[PDB]
Amino acid sequence: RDHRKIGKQLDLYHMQEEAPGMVFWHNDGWTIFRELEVFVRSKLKEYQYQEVKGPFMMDRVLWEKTGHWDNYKDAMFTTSSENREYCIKPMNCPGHVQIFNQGLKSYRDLPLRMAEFGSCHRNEPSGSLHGLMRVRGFTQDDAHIFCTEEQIRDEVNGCIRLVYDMYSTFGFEKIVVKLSTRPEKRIGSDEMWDRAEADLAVALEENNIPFEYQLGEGAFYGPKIEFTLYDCLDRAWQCGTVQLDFSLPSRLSASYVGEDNERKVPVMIHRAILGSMERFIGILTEEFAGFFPTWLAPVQVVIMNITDSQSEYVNELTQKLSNAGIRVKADLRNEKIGFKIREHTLRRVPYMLVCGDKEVESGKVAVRTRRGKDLGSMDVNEVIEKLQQEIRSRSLKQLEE
Amino acid sequence: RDHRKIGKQLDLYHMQEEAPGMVFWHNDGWTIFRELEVFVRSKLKEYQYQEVKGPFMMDRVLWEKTGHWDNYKDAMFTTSSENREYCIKPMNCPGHVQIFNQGLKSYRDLPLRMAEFGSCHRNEPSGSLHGLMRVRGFTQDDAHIFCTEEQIRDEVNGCIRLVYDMYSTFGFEKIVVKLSTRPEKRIGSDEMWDRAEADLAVALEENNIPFEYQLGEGAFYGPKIEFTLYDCLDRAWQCGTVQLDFSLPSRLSASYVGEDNERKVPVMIHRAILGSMERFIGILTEEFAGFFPTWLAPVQVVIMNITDSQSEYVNELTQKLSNAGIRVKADLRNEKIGFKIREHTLRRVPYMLVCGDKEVESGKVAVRTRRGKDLGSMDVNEVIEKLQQEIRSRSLKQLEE
Ligand SMILES: C[C@@H](O)[C@H](N)C(=O)NS(=O)(=O)OC[C@H]1O[C@@H](n2cnc3c(N)ncnc32)[C@H](O)[C@@H]1O
Ligand SMILES: C[C@@H](O)[C@H](N)C(=O)NS(=O)(=O)OC[C@H]1O[C@@H](n2cnc3c(N)ncnc32)[C@H](O)[C@@H]1O
Ligand SMILES: [Zn+2]
Ligand SMILES: [Zn+2]
Repeated sequence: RDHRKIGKQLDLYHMQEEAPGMVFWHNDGWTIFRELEVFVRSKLKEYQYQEVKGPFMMDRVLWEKTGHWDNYKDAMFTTSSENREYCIKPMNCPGHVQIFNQGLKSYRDLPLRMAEFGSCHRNEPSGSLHGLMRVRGFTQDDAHIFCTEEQIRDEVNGCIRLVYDMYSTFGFEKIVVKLSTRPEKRIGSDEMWDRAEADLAVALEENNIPFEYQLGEGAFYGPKIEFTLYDCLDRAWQCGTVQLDFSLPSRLSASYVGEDNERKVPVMIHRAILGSMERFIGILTEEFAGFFPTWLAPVQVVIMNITDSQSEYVNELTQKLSNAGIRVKADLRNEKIGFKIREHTLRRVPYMLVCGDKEVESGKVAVRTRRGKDLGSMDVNEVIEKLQQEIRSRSLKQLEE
Repeated sequence: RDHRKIGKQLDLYHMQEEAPGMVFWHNDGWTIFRELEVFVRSKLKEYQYQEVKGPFMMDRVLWEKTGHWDNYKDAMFTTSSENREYCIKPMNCPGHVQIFNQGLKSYRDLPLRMAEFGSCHRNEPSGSLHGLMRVRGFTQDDAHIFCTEEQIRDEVNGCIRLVYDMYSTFGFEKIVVKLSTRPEKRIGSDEMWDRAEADLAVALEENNIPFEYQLGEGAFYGPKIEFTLYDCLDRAWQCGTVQLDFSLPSRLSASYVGEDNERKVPVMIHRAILGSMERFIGILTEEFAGFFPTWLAPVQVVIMNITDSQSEYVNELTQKLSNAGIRVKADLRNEKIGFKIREHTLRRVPYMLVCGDKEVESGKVAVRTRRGKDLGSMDVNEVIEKLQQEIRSRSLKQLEE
């Protein structure tokens, strides 16, 4: 169930030697990506996350202040303009702090949850690249929560709930979790690390989450919980993650007015639920073997004619399903119906509607599924409602299965 | 009237020295950006376009092949990795051709309209930067149409119609059209330029569009129709653009199987309707002086109490409007109602619902607008239906105005 082969077969994306680890999302792959963004946005609205967009690059001075220049230099791409040096962002956190720093903040504004579908670039060693799982340019479903020390428990709990809730939609209910502790190269005192590692360990146990400690694998700025999903070859991939940061806000001069009217430095929780769109889509492609649930399917329905005689009927139904919000395409090619059906079956199109003369003068449609099931003759409005229901509920199963 | 001042007043975005010409989109500005994307996508669907996403950078060798290295060198940011040089993309076209090049193409696949909200970076001289109008990082509502020479007329006409179609939503009264011809530094033969310039002029005449020439300002790869919009100081800004390219496809080895079964090179039409999201938002901000039509307004409705006595009611109404899909916020502060109305008017919030004891008992709301108008008491569901209609129709006007 190699996602790279499936990606080619379903025309989802491609990569080239001229852009190692740089993904070209084709129309169908991009549709999946966009549906995942819609899903993430829907889930975050529930938590009142703001959504922002930060700059693609920032001055070297900024990255020196955060600690990235000294602890993350090899992974960063650099460029220049007018003798000024810039780093293309490998993370979205610094930009989020810059936004937080605009306008006086008070304890009343916390917790402040700031999300971004942030494009990150990291100069990963070429030999470590692997399909969509490890690339050089990727988009994270990122967010940073600015809060008080007393709010850490609840905010970390909120991130954890988000992970399990969102993962359950895809059928993932068996997650291997790691707590990666202080790395050799790091910022912050040992006292700070003791406190942060403890906070995360307690959060995991309070949630009855079995986890394994992982020596020296934390971020340079804080310990991290890793939510692990496996690929077809049983290789572990870090997808969701939660990190506790007591260093970056101070380094970037972030503060707020406490209730005691004194200036305080907020705590920052970093988290990505899916991880990156690229990696998560890679995992989903292998998990479903290309049979994406209807809500995620690039093309949900294909309508085919037998001969040019049903073309008009097919075009009418196509526009009708399209107006109903279904991703539909008409296949009016001069090919045998069995040839068309095989093609769309291989493309994993959830539903196929066949229209012969009988369907045209009946006003109905013959329905088939990509699993080869013959659903017989159905009413057009009936198929539309059933599809809309399957889509709205983001169901893992198709009609009658 | 200046978008930079209005942007600050509405907390839409900010810029700073560590990222010259790079926008930090705050929640409210990003909301506008996202609504424009939804709008464009609605039109892309209607006009039959695929939507893709290309990589942020590619090998400098590819940019040499396209002619960008010799004709667009100063504008490109460069970076490197493992002994190889890369250019951060200043345009989305080469990436689209790489996608087109994947999989054998037939004349039956044309015209192939490929759109992308493409993030471009150009090393614009710092002295030339201006708010959101001229930045170094921006997102184009770009697309490239691959077609046959016989399809040029219909495809260019389609782009022109799309421009006026989309622009009518905003009610622009001043749109100056320019036909920018062959520049000093260019690729392609003089005969090719003669044909391309003539094709664009004929398209403009066929659509009854008066225009003026702009000698020597075409792209290095082809002539351009420019749809010019103006800011509050009546300064001209190129927004929409349609360009005809007979050079890039060949340079990047693009081809398709013709009807005669012979290999043919497709013509490529480049076009952006809004231009860049950044520049377009700058223009809209000045055009409306911050009074964004309700569908674009960051916050569409603010519900306010008088005393904490109506807080529960206000919270219930805010949840109800939120569930109805309206961008609503509650203002429960212990501030004079006159001050609250003043503040949200400064923020250009379309509608303000005032809730005193009478409203709580009646189950209604007192409606006011940012234009200072009193719409009186209204039923909550009535307000919801009217706002949803104003939003769905992307109407330029508010209730009773
Ligand atoms: C969570 C963020 O706020 C934090 N700054 C951060 O970047 N954490 S991270 O470095 O662990 O990255 C977050 C997620 O991005 C994904 N990711 C990281 N590197 C890559 C890569 N090279 N290719 C694909 N996905 C990646 C992983 O799923 C990872 O869990
Ligand atoms: C239309 C594209 O396919 C074509 N390759 C292209 O890039 N044309 S362009 O160079 O004229 O740019 C398209 C639009 O982007 C916008 N744009 C260009 N440069 C900037 C900039 N520095 N800041 C903001 N918007 C810009 C303008 O509205 C312009 O009309
Ligand atoms: Zn982070
Ligand atoms: Zn182009």
